[PDB]
Amino acid sequence: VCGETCVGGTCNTPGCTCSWPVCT
Repeated sequence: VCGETCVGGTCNTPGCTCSWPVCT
């Protein structure tokens, strides 16, 4: 939904958690 990846264990989108390669 955030269209972001957290492959580095990090998400820029605040209202988004992280599975691994995608910020939920």
